Amino acid sequence: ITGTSTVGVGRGVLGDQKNINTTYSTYYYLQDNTRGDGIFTYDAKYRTTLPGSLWADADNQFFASYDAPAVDAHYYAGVTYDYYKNVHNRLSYDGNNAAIRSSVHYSQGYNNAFWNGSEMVYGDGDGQTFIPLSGGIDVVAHELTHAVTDYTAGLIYQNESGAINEAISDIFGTLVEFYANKNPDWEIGEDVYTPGISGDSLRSMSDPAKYGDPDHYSKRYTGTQDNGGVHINSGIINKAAYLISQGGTHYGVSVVGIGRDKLGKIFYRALTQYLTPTSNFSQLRAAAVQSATDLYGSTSQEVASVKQAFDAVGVK
Ligand SMILES: [Ca+2]
Ligand SMILES: [Ca+2]
Ligand SMILES: [Ca+2]
Ligand SMILES: [Ca+2]
Ligand SMILES: [Zn+2]
Repeated sequence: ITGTSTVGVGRGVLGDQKNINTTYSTYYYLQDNTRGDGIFTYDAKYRTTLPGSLWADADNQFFASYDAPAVDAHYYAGVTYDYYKNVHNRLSYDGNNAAIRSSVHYSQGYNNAFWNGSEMVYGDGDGQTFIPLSGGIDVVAHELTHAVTDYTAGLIYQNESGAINEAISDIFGTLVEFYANKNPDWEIGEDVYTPGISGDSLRSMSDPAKYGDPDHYSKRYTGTQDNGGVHINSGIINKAAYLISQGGTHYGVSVVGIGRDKLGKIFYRALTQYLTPTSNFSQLRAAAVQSATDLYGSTSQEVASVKQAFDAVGVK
């Protein structure tokens, strides 16, 4: 839309009030012109036709309950853009400030959110298993990191490469959540998952076995469901990432943590420099060891911790 940049205010899914970048042109639209080629949020109006209508509002105040999911989708896309720009020097997901588009209110009672190859799509949840999925900043950054991966390594979505694909989205989703310092933790989707049960989440990176996911390579799922375990086997990489960052002793292997910031720099470098569409876990380990070597030297503690972590989850 062509018009004047301005700032509106509203409430997100969790009831918190925030300012959002809007555009004025007769109506106020959810169009943020301050980042790259723009961040645009659309109303899919409970249908599955995409993208829907660019979100238009008469007075620039978004406090209706129908507005909530749009406010957070729009706002957390901006935060994820900022993270990648300020921390990794990457401008949008293609690296050239591509516009970021999201539709909310997709379908009815839809207990998911996803990057479809061209834009973000968020269901509102059935209200029991989930509440509107854009209320979770780690969900938003997880799915937007699939667009980064698609433009760089290109990890195919099945078997070990898909498991790496998923782990990379959980890692940067978590790092964005720490960057915005929004009650950060190492769990995924806890702000929007089961509104009636406190303390749980979809997955855990610090202890994947809590929800039944493998935390060691000898426990990996080898059948065919979930495209060969892409959501299940990512627990092995998630546990490795958690140990590189935070340290700990895992199946008797001790790892000295080197922190979140170094974890993000090693994995971002591995992702954009060394991973390919068919990389498998062993090649991820080699990419992460080469990245840490590039940045910190082959005899650094950083390199030694990347090795211990992968040894602890059984990946050689
Ligand atoms: Ca309004
Ligand atoms: Ca959290
Ligand atoms: Ca989280
Ligand atoms: Ca819950
Ligand atoms: Zn994913």
